[PDB]
Amino acid sequence: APTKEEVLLTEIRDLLKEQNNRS
Amino acid sequence: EPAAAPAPTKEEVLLTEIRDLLKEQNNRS
Amino acid sequence: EPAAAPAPTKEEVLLTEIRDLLKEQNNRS
Amino acid sequence: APAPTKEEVLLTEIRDLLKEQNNRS
Amino acid sequence: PAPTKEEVLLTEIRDLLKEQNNRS
Repeated sequence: APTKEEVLLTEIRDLLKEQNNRS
Repeated sequence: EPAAAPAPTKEEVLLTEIRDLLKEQNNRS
Repeated sequence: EPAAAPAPTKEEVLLTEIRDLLKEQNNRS
Repeated sequence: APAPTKEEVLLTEIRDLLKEQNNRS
Repeated sequence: PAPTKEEVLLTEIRDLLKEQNNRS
């Protein structure tokens, strides 16, 4: 399984992608 | 033999807070 | 006072700074 | 260089995204 | 005592966020 840390970093990456897309 | 569900890493707790802040920021708009 | 934890890792310090910056920006925006 | 860790790859992408934001703001 | 790649990246991320806050 991926680590909790990898999953959280993936979420963070995705949230920043979404910020950049909506700006 | 050690704990099966030990406390998460300090890294994990901080990344959680960072995640929460970015998500809340997004949720404002 | 609460006990002072063992010395934080460089990772922890940087992540805490990042958290602080995001909190600051959320608060003033 | 040796293969990057999964965390390094993600942090690099996060860096890249923030740099893009900086350039675009 | 060389920095780790993780440290190098987190330092840049921190600096970019400081810049964002300053320019906002």
